[PDB]
Amino acid sequence: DGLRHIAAGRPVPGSVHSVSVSIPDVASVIGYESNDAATLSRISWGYPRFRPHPYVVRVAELAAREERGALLLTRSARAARAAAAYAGLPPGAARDLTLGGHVLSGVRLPDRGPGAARARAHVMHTGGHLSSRQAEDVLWDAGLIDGRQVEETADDSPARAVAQALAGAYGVPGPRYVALRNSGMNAVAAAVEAVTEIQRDSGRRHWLQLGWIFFDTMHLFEKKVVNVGHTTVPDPFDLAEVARVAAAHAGGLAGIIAEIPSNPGMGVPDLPALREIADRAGCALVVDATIATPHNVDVVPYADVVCESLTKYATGSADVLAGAVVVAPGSPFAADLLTVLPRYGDEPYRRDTARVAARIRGYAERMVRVNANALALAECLRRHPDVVRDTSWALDTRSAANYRKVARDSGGPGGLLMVDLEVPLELVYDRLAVAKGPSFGAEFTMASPQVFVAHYDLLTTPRGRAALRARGLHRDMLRVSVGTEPPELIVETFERALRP
Ligand SMILES: Cc1ncc(COP(=O)(O)O)c(/C=C/C(=O)C(=O)O)c1O
Ligand SMILES: [Mg+2]
Repeated sequence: DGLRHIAAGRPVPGSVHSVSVSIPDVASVIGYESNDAATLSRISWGYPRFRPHPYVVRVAELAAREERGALLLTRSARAARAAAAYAGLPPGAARDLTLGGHVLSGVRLPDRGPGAARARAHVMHTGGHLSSRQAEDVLWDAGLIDGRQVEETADDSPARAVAQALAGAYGVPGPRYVALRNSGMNAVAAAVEAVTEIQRDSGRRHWLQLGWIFFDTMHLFEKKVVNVGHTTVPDPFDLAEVARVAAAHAGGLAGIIAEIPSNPGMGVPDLPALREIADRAGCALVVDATIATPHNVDVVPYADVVCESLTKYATGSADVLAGAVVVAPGSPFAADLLTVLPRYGDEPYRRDTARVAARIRGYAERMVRVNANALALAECLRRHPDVVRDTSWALDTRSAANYRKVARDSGGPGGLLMVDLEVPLELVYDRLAVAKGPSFGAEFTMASPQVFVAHYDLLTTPRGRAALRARGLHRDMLRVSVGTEPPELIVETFERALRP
């Protein structure tokens, strides 16, 4: 059902648990990111870490009714306590409530002050939110909704099933080396917190962020959600600069965090070189391989910890959030990581895990088709030099050599292409017949106006645009996430949107 125009504001793919929404023209994107009230009434849905799901809102309203006067619901009491502490709220702000036979955890937020915004930021950047499947079960058990979303799940020991599938994909001995977390960000935060804890005793409290990477991961460090010092090395290819910054912090580096490729710039770092730097520094190397997938790259040999957002291609359904932390068995940190990791983050609600278990069965087959489609579309984009200025991806001239160092023999580039346009985004995006909106990694082709999603605030002024320019980004860019449709149909769809 891909490659069609979807009416503005419709949840995408359509399930109650949809993580995306149709935002099909730039005017609507601007209205959505600027919180224009008319746009938000027409397009009220959103990615569940960014716009609270209606069932979560309703559960929060009803749980608060039993002082009635804002309540931020979380995945766990642990997550609520962490958000309250980060926000500077009293410990009593974190509370356990009840509704429909269920225990709920959340933080009571103050009306005034910055505490409300900080608590929401903590839950958001760490992926510690209550899921829509859990809220749906609360409401259904309480008799407050008629029915539940019908969907395929694999309910027999789903966490073991998912962990075993990922152990095979990453090439680790078994599920003991794979921890499931509430979302990709919950996995990243758990990995960073675990490494930080293990490294604290030796005086290592500083992190190096390699390049510009996914915005929530950057916020974890910039906003001190993880209480560490950090330095960003803006050029992920500049290994001499990485070594210079590491030398400045010699004996003091807890870890280096990197992405392969990076979101959304698509830069591929040199993981074998980073491993040697990390070894010399005595620090851990944490790699987020979401965009490549373990079916395309073999990065466990070079990383101490690998993280993945299973929300994306691992499921291909755009309807469940989950994350994975994979511990490298040969890492010197491996034993301490397996001891310490259970203290950080939260496993997903089991019904979410059961959805992952059903959807992950087709991961390898999905990536075969996705890879072929990305290759076909990349050649198409090169053939439109009057409209497409640049395309950044794993096999471009910047990244191909580094990608080849870790690519599997059958491995392809994954599904993402970051398209830099010579024309205003409107002239391509508005007419493009794909699902347009947040997230990526579905079996239908998607596109995101990703600089608006990540950095709307910086797009709004000359100095903000100069800052984005320094990162290689500007307004008129489209992040394409290819699905599994026939390649000729994807190519034709883009040809029609690229021509005048
Ligand atoms: C590399 C990488 N690592 C971690 C995450 C967080 O996953 P979740 O916590 O499951 O949301 C993302 C998510 C990216 C988007 O949501 C998007 O860019 O549309 C990512 O690209
Ligand atoms: Mg460029």
